[PDB]
Amino acid sequence: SMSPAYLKEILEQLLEAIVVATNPSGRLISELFQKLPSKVQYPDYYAIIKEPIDLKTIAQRIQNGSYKSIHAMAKDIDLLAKNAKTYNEPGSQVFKDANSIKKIFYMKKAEIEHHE
Ligand SMILES: [Cl-]
Ligand SMILES: [Cl-]
Ligand SMILES: [Zn+2]
Ligand SMILES: [Zn+2]
Repeated sequence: SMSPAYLKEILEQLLEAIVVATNPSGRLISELFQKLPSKVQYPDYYAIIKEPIDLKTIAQRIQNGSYKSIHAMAKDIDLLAKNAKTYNEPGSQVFKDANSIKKIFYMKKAEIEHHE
């Protein structure tokens, strides 16, 4: 049973891996995932997406100690990606970036959990 302090460091490392990741273009994969869209300008989004989430919210949850396991953060990352892949058309760059974020997260998780 790792301490809350140890868990936090792990979660921070996972988030960092996501937010520093770049595409071949050099663009940050995380760019369009930092902040949810305006409720005023994009009301359709909130009618369609039942549980909105963004990277800012996930970061806040890490700081709040809201997550009691790496799994809980992982489920939020899954949701982050699922929502983008629900509201946005497949093949789109946002769709691709959603998957890339998951790939980065789970690769980093494995690196951390399996290193010996
Ligand atoms: Cl495993
Ligand atoms: Cl494992
Ligand atoms: Zn394992
Ligand atoms: Zn090692």
